[PDB]
Amino acid sequence: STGSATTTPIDSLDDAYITPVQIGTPAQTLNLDFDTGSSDLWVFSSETTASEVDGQTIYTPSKSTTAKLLSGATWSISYGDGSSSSGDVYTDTVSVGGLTVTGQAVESAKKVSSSFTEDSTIDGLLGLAFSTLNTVSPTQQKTFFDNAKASLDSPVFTADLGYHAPGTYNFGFIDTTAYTGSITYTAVSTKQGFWEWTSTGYAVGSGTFKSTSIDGIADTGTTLLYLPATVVSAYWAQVSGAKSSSSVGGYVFPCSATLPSFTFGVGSARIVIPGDYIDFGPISTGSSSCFGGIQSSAGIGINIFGDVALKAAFVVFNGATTPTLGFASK
Repeated sequence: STGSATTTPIDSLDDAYITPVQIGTPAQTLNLDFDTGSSDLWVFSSETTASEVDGQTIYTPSKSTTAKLLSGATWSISYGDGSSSSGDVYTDTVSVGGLTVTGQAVESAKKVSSSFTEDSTIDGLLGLAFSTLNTVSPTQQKTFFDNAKASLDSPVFTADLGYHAPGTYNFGFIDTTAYTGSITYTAVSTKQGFWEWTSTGYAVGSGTFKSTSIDGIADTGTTLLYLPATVVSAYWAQVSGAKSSSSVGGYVFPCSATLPSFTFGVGSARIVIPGDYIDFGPISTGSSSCFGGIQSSAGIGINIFGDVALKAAFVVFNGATTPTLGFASK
Protein backbone atom coordinates (compact mmCIF):
# COMPACT_ATOMS: atom_id res chain seq x y z
CA SER A 1 0.00 0.00 0.00
CA THR A 2 0.88 3.66 -0.23
CA GLY A 3 -0.50 7.01 0.87
CA SER A 4 -0.04 10.57 -0.38
CA ALA A 5 -1.31 13.73 1.31
CA THR A 6 -0.79 17.41 0.73
CA THR A 7 0.69 19.45 3.56
CA THR A 8 -0.10 23.17 3.75
CA PRO A 9 1.59 26.04 5.63
CA ILE A 10 -0.56 27.39 8.46
CA ASP A 11 0.38 31.00 7.76
CA SER A 12 2.39 33.29 5.49
CA LEU A 13 5.64 32.52 7.32
CA ASP A 14 5.49 28.71 7.09
CA ASP A 15 5.43 28.56 10.90
CA ALA A 16 4.15 24.98 10.65
CA TYR A 17 2.42 22.69 8.16
CA ILE A 18 -0.91 20.89 8.48
CA THR A 19 -1.99 17.69 6.78
CA PRO A 20 -5.56 16.35 6.74
CA VAL A 21 -6.05 13.05 8.59
CA GLN A 22 -9.20 10.91 8.67
CA ILE A 23 -10.02 9.46 12.10
CA GLY A 24 -12.87 7.12 12.94
CA THR A 25 -16.02 5.84 11.27
CA PRO A 26 -17.57 7.83 9.71
CA ALA A 27 -14.39 9.77 9.09
CA GLN A 28 -13.65 12.86 11.16
CA THR A 29 -11.04 14.90 9.31
CA LEU A 30 -8.59 16.82 11.51
CA ASN A 31 -5.63 18.89 10.32
CA LEU A 32 -2.56 17.57 12.10
CA ASP A 33 1.03 18.76 12.38
CA PHE A 34 3.21 15.89 11.16
CA ASP A 35 6.18 15.88 13.51
CA THR A 36 9.27 13.75 12.83
CA GLY A 37 10.61 14.92 16.22
CA SER A 38 7.95 13.23 18.38
CA SER A 39 6.01 9.99 18.53
CA ASP A 40 2.48 10.69 19.77
CA LEU A 41 -0.63 11.09 17.60
CA TRP A 42 -2.80 13.38 19.75
CA VAL A 43 -5.87 15.43 18.97
CA PHE A 44 -8.14 18.11 20.27
CA SER A 45 -11.28 16.29 21.28
CA SER A 46 -14.70 16.37 22.88
CA GLU A 47 -12.78 15.67 26.13
CA THR A 48 -10.57 18.77 25.89
CA THR A 49 -11.21 21.35 28.62
CA ALA A 50 -13.68 23.71 26.95
CA SER A 51 -11.80 26.93 27.78
CA GLU A 52 -8.73 25.46 26.07
CA VAL A 53 -10.45 24.96 22.71
CA ASP A 54 -10.52 28.04 20.43
CA GLY A 55 -11.43 27.25 16.84
CA GLN A 56 -9.86 23.79 16.44
CA THR A 57 -11.71 20.87 14.94
CA ILE A 58 -12.26 18.17 17.57
CA TYR A 59 -12.35 14.39 17.48
CA THR A 60 -15.46 13.00 19.19
CA PRO A 61 -14.81 9.31 19.87
CA SER A 62 -18.42 8.64 20.92
CA LYS A 63 -19.45 9.38 17.30
CA SER A 64 -16.99 6.84 15.86
CA THR A 65 -18.27 3.28 15.64
CA THR A 66 -14.70 1.97 15.48
CA ALA A 67 -13.36 3.91 18.51
CA LYS A 68 -12.45 1.91 21.60
CA LEU A 69 -11.18 3.33 24.88
CA LEU A 70 -7.74 1.94 25.63
CA SER A 71 -8.45 1.07 29.22
CA GLY A 72 -6.21 2.69 31.80
CA ALA A 73 -3.98 4.41 29.26
CA THR A 74 -2.91 8.01 29.69
CA TRP A 75 -0.40 10.26 27.96
CA SER A 76 1.46 13.47 28.71
CA ILE A 77 4.01 15.24 26.55
CA SER A 78 6.19 18.32 26.76
CA TYR A 79 7.81 19.73 23.64
CA GLY A 80 11.11 21.55 23.16
CA ASP A 81 9.30 24.87 22.75
CA GLY A 82 7.76 24.59 26.22
CA SER A 83 4.27 23.59 25.09
CA SER A 84 2.48 20.51 26.43
CA SER A 85 -0.67 18.41 26.37
CA SER A 86 -2.12 15.32 28.08
CA GLY A 87 -5.14 13.03 28.22
CA ASP A 88 -6.43 9.51 27.64
CA VAL A 89 -6.31 7.13 24.70
CA TYR A 90 -8.57 5.48 22.15
CA THR A 91 -7.77 3.09 19.35
CA ASP A 92 -9.47 3.88 16.05
CA THR A 93 -9.04 3.75 12.28
CA VAL A 94 -6.71 6.44 10.94
CA SER A 95 -6.11 7.21 7.27
CA VAL A 96 -3.59 9.55 5.66
CA GLY A 97 -3.80 10.22 1.96
CA GLY A 98 -5.50 6.90 1.26
CA LEU A 99 -3.31 4.77 3.58
CA THR A 100 -5.32 3.19 6.40
CA VAL A 101 -4.22 1.86 9.79
CA THR A 102 -6.72 0.08 12.00
CA GLY A 103 -6.20 0.06 15.76
CA GLN A 104 -4.07 3.21 15.78
CA ALA A 105 -3.63 4.84 19.18
CA VAL A 106 -5.37 8.21 19.05
CA GLU A 107 -4.43 10.22 22.11
CA SER A 108 -7.34 12.42 23.13
CA ALA A 109 -6.37 15.66 24.86
CA LYS A 110 -7.99 16.55 28.15
CA LYS A 111 -5.57 19.47 28.60
CA VAL A 112 -3.45 21.51 26.20
CA SER A 113 -1.09 24.42 26.90
CA SER A 114 -1.84 27.97 25.81
CA SER A 115 0.28 27.83 22.64
CA PHE A 116 -1.95 25.05 21.31
CA THR A 117 -5.19 26.79 22.27
CA GLU A 118 -4.00 29.98 20.60
CA ASP A 119 -3.30 28.26 17.29
CA SER A 120 -6.68 27.60 15.75
CA THR A 121 -5.17 25.96 12.64
CA ILE A 122 -3.58 22.91 14.32
CA ASP A 123 -5.98 20.19 15.51
CA GLY A 124 -3.22 17.98 16.96
CA LEU A 125 0.08 16.29 16.13
CA LEU A 126 0.98 13.12 14.27
CA GLY A 127 4.35 11.90 15.49
CA LEU A 128 6.78 10.30 13.06
CA ALA A 129 9.88 9.82 15.23
CA PHE A 130 10.64 6.37 16.68
CA SER A 131 8.00 4.67 18.81
CA THR A 132 10.43 4.46 21.75
CA LEU A 133 9.53 8.13 22.43
CA ASN A 134 5.77 7.53 22.62
CA THR A 135 4.44 8.74 25.97
CA VAL A 136 1.43 6.43 26.48
CA SER A 137 1.48 4.75 29.88
CA PRO A 138 1.45 2.03 31.09
CA THR A 139 1.64 0.44 27.62
CA GLN A 140 3.65 2.43 25.07
CA GLN A 141 1.97 2.74 21.66
CA LYS A 142 3.26 2.71 18.09
CA THR A 143 3.33 5.60 15.62
CA PHE A 144 1.16 5.65 12.52
CA PHE A 145 4.25 4.89 10.41
CA ASP A 146 5.33 2.01 12.64
CA ASN A 147 1.83 0.49 12.38
CA ALA A 148 1.67 0.98 8.59
CA LYS A 149 5.21 -0.08 7.78
CA ALA A 150 4.76 -3.78 7.10
CA SER A 151 1.89 -3.06 4.69
CA LEU A 152 3.74 -0.38 2.73
CA ASP A 153 5.25 -1.13 -0.69
CA SER A 154 8.57 0.12 0.78
CA PRO A 155 9.13 0.95 4.48
CA VAL A 156 9.62 4.68 3.92
CA PHE A 157 7.93 8.03 4.09
CA THR A 158 9.01 11.27 2.43
CA ALA A 159 8.65 14.94 3.34
CA ASP A 160 8.50 17.50 0.56
CA LEU A 161 7.69 20.77 2.31
CA GLY A 162 7.01 23.88 0.28
CA TYR A 163 8.33 27.41 0.69
CA HIS A 164 5.27 29.61 1.05
CA ALA A 165 3.39 26.85 -0.80
CA PRO A 166 1.84 23.41 -0.23
CA GLY A 167 3.94 20.26 -0.35
CA THR A 168 3.52 16.52 0.12
CA TYR A 169 3.96 13.67 2.58
CA ASN A 170 4.16 10.28 0.85
CA PHE A 171 4.09 6.88 2.55
CA GLY A 172 5.46 3.70 1.01
CA PHE A 173 7.08 5.04 -2.16
CA ILE A 174 9.60 7.53 -3.48
CA ASP A 175 8.21 9.90 -6.13
CA THR A 176 11.12 10.12 -8.54
CA THR A 177 9.55 13.14 -10.23
CA ALA A 178 9.65 15.21 -7.03
CA TYR A 179 13.37 15.96 -6.89
CA THR A 180 16.33 16.77 -9.10
CA GLY A 181 19.59 14.83 -9.33
CA SER A 182 20.08 11.93 -6.93
CA ILE A 183 19.11 11.24 -3.34
CA THR A 184 22.10 11.06 -1.00
CA TYR A 185 21.57 8.71 1.91
CA THR A 186 23.23 9.15 5.27
CA ALA A 187 23.39 7.16 8.51
CA VAL A 188 20.85 7.56 11.33
CA SER A 189 21.23 6.96 15.05
CA THR A 190 17.98 6.02 16.77
CA LYS A 191 19.59 6.09 20.24
CA GLN A 192 17.64 9.19 21.31
CA GLY A 193 14.47 8.19 19.44
CA PHE A 194 14.99 10.79 16.70
CA TRP A 195 15.95 10.79 13.03
CA GLU A 196 19.44 11.83 14.12
CA TRP A 197 22.21 12.21 11.55
CA THR A 198 25.50 14.03 10.97
CA SER A 199 25.82 16.79 8.42
CA THR A 200 29.24 17.10 6.81
CA GLY A 201 29.45 20.91 7.01
CA TYR A 202 28.17 24.22 5.76
CA ALA A 203 28.71 27.32 3.66
CA VAL A 204 27.33 30.84 3.93
CA GLY A 205 26.28 32.47 0.68
CA SER A 206 28.92 32.02 -2.01
CA GLY A 207 31.57 31.34 0.64
CA THR A 208 33.82 28.33 0.89
CA PHE A 209 32.41 25.11 2.34
CA LYS A 210 33.55 24.32 5.87
CA SER A 211 33.94 20.58 6.46
CA THR A 212 32.78 19.87 9.98
CA SER A 213 30.53 17.26 11.56
CA ILE A 214 27.19 18.59 12.81
CA ASP A 215 25.04 16.04 14.61
CA GLY A 216 21.36 16.93 14.59
CA ILE A 217 17.80 15.77 14.02
CA ALA A 218 15.55 16.00 10.98
CA ASP A 219 12.46 17.54 12.61
CA THR A 220 9.45 18.56 10.55
CA GLY A 221 7.73 19.80 13.71
CA THR A 222 10.31 22.52 14.40
CA THR A 223 10.02 25.72 12.34
CA LEU A 224 13.61 26.94 12.31
CA LEU A 225 17.17 25.69 11.78
CA TYR A 226 19.05 25.44 15.10
CA LEU A 227 22.81 25.02 14.79
CA PRO A 228 25.94 25.53 16.92
CA ALA A 229 26.65 29.11 17.97
CA THR A 230 29.86 29.23 15.90
CA VAL A 231 27.97 28.34 12.69
CA VAL A 232 25.12 30.73 13.41
CA SER A 233 27.49 33.61 14.18
CA ALA A 234 29.31 33.01 10.89
CA TYR A 235 25.99 33.21 9.02
CA TRP A 236 24.66 36.40 10.62
CA ALA A 237 28.04 38.14 10.35
CA GLN A 238 27.30 38.31 6.61
CA VAL A 239 24.12 40.36 7.22
CA SER A 240 24.75 44.04 7.93
CA GLY A 241 23.07 45.10 11.14
CA ALA A 242 22.16 41.60 12.30
CA LYS A 243 22.58 40.92 16.01
CA SER A 244 21.56 38.49 18.70
CA SER A 245 18.87 40.02 20.86
CA SER A 246 18.38 38.57 24.32
CA SER A 247 15.12 40.51 24.65
CA VAL A 248 13.65 39.12 21.43
CA GLY A 249 15.14 35.64 21.92
CA GLY A 250 17.55 35.22 19.03
CA TYR A 251 19.13 36.76 16.00
CA VAL A 252 17.28 39.63 14.37
CA PHE A 253 18.19 41.56 11.25
CA PRO A 254 17.06 44.70 9.42
CA CYS A 255 14.02 43.89 7.33
CA SER A 256 15.69 45.86 4.49
CA ALA A 257 18.47 43.24 4.23
CA THR A 258 18.98 40.74 1.44
CA LEU A 259 19.84 37.46 3.19
CA PRO A 260 22.57 35.12 1.93
CA SER A 261 21.83 31.47 1.29
CA PHE A 262 22.98 28.74 3.67
CA THR A 263 24.31 25.40 2.43
CA PHE A 264 24.48 22.20 4.49
CA GLY A 265 26.32 19.00 3.62
CA VAL A 266 24.81 15.55 3.27
CA GLY A 267 27.79 13.31 2.65
CA SER A 268 29.47 14.78 -0.43
CA ALA A 269 26.18 16.38 -1.52
CA ARG A 270 25.02 19.90 -0.75
CA ILE A 271 21.57 21.32 0.02
CA VAL A 272 21.18 25.06 -0.56
CA ILE A 273 18.67 27.00 1.56
CA PRO A 274 17.86 30.25 -0.30
CA GLY A 275 18.21 33.42 1.73
CA ASP A 276 14.50 34.20 1.57
CA TYR A 277 13.76 30.94 3.45
CA ILE A 278 15.61 32.43 6.43
CA ASP A 279 13.32 35.49 6.74
CA PHE A 280 10.63 35.14 9.46
CA GLY A 281 9.40 38.68 9.16
CA PRO A 282 8.89 41.53 11.60
CA ILE A 283 9.42 40.69 15.27
CA SER A 284 6.13 42.48 15.98
CA THR A 285 3.61 44.02 13.62
CA GLY A 286 5.01 47.10 11.91
CA SER A 287 8.59 46.59 13.13
CA SER A 288 11.55 46.98 10.80
CA SER A 289 13.46 44.35 12.80
CA CYS A 290 12.98 40.87 11.35
CA PHE A 291 13.42 37.49 13.02
CA GLY A 292 16.03 35.11 11.67
CA GLY A 293 15.37 31.56 10.54
CA ILE A 294 18.79 30.26 11.61
CA GLN A 295 19.25 30.35 15.38
CA SER A 296 21.66 28.96 17.96
CA SER A 297 21.06 25.53 19.44
CA ALA A 298 23.17 26.40 22.47
CA GLY A 299 21.13 25.43 25.49
CA ILE A 300 18.71 23.29 23.46
CA GLY A 301 21.20 20.48 23.79
CA ILE A 302 20.72 19.27 20.22
CA ASN A 303 20.98 20.71 16.72
CA ILE A 304 17.69 20.74 14.83
CA PHE A 305 17.26 20.62 11.06
CA GLY A 306 13.75 22.03 11.16
CA ASP A 307 11.48 23.22 8.38
CA VAL A 308 13.85 25.98 7.21
CA ALA A 309 16.35 23.29 6.22
CA LEU A 310 13.99 20.46 5.27
CA LYS A 311 11.86 22.54 2.92
CA ALA A 312 14.94 23.12 0.73
CA ALA A 313 15.07 19.35 0.10
CA PHE A 314 13.16 16.23 -0.76
CA VAL A 315 13.70 14.12 2.36
CA VAL A 316 13.43 10.35 2.65
CA PHE A 317 12.78 8.84 6.08
CA ASN A 318 13.86 5.25 5.44
CA GLY A 319 12.43 2.94 8.08
CA ALA A 320 14.24 -0.19 6.94
CA THR A 321 15.71 -2.50 9.59
CA THR A 322 18.64 -0.10 9.77
CA PRO A 323 17.04 3.31 9.24
CA THR A 324 18.68 5.99 7.09
CA LEU A 325 17.84 9.49 5.84
CA GLY A 326 17.97 10.62 2.23
CA PHE A 327 18.23 14.19 0.91
CA ALA A 328 17.84 15.46 -2.65
CA SER A 329 17.68 18.95 -4.11
CA LYS A 330 14.41 19.87 -5.80
